[PDB]
Amino acid sequence: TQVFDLEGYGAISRAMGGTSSSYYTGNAALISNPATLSFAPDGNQFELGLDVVTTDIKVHGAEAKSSTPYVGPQLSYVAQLDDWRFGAGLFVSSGLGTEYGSKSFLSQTENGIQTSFDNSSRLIVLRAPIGFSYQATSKLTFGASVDLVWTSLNLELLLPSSQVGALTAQGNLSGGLVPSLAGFVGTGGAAHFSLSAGGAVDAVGWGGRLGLTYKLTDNTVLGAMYNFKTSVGDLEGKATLSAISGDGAVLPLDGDIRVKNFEMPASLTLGLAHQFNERWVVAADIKRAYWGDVMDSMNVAFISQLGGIDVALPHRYQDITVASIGTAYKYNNDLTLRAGYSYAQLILPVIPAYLKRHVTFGGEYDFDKDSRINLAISFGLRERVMLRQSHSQINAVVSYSKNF
Ligand SMILES: CCCCCCCCOCCOCCOCCOCCO
Ligand SMILES: CCCCCCCCOCCOCCOCCOCCO
Ligand SMILES: CCCCCCCCOCCOCCOCCOCCO
Ligand SMILES: CCCCCCCCOCCOCCOCCOCCO
Repeated sequence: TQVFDLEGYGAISRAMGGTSSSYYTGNAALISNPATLSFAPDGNQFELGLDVVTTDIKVHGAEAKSSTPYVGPQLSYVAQLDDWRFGAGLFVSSGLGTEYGSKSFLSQTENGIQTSFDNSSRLIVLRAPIGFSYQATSKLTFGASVDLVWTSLNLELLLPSSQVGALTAQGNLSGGLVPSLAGFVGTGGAAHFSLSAGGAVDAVGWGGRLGLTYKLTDNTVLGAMYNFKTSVGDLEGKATLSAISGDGAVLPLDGDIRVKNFEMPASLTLGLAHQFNERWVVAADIKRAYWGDVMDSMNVAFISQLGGIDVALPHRYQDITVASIGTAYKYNNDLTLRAGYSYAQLILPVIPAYLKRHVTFGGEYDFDKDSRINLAISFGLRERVMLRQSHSQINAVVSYSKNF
């Protein structure tokens, strides 16, 4: 998910700054760099995880806070069969999460009138890969995976007269419902979208992933994996447009939205992992999320009986280059403590921008040598993005790999 595109997935990878390319990082490697999967301890792994995110947004004097938690699964298994590793897992996760609720100015119709409309968002994505890793020459490990993605979303966005007009001017907002709803909303209104068998407003695309590894030294590994842009489908499902008059009179139309071109771009990451001491470990990858390679427009069509409304949004997103280092010491044949960091390189309270800086802590507590527990937590370092607004996330994951 991450509401634009970044790096770092997995219980042990999150802890190491989202490094992943060259080394082992559990079954998440299925959605990271399947080649890496080869390094797995002989046998058949079987992890269970609990990924967790939460954002604290503070938009503005006019305070509007975010919180007023979605926890996702991680059933995965990676069987072995000489030189050949085979895995398949489900990987649920949030990333987009806000709940300003109905009380703040985001709920203030033009003319600062308090509507009782909610302002919230939640994008959930469940990746589900099926791939493999292969040992070709105790130096070359190839691996790839093809996953079924299932995106779901629910919004509670409110737009004041102003920006609805702004959307018109820009040549973004077309419709038919517009003419007619104009003059009822007027320079003092606000429109409001609400998505909640009930469609749910979800989609079902496909994802691709292939990567390699090369033991350059016996203390240096080189890695790379290409990530095909996921082919999500169209987000479809019941929704409710509510023209709100310049004084609070609500006109609710019920129809069905269709979000088109929700892009999750491709990415090529390159990294290494050195171990200049049979205890202390270090990792480092450079990621490239190819956003500039997205030229079409995200289209939000809404259809009711009385008519429709549509918003076009062209992409215009340049490339994102993520650099990230990792590390991991072994307190002993029990504890393993890791810690990494990763620097990455339209105020809209309901969809906060990805953060660039990140600090990550974590460790691993083995207790069987056939069972293990990984624990990671990543800090989204605060950025200050008229409407001043700022936020900072806290991601925490925990997986228990019962080496069968
Ligand atoms: C965008 C998420 C998909 C959910 C559909 C809701 C569609 C509603 O409109 C989103 C448009 O937001 C843009 C802001 O308002 C325009 C302000 O003027 C800015 C000029 O760049
Ligand atoms: C997105 C919600 C739809 C509700 C539309 C009400 C917003 C309309 O505009 C208010 C600004 O007034 C000026 C617009 O021009 C008059 C009619 O609209 C025609 C545009 O093709
Ligand atoms: C050779 C042994 C490993 C020693 C540490 C490796 C550290 C290597 O470099 C990592 C570079 O990436 C992180 C830098 O901070 C981000 C700066 O902006 C750069 C553009 O991507
Ligand atoms: C034997 C080692 C002990 C390590 C335990 C790690 C588990 C401890 O907590 C980590 C932080 O908790 C994360 C999320 O909050 C709990 C929510 O409920 C989740 C399942 O529905």
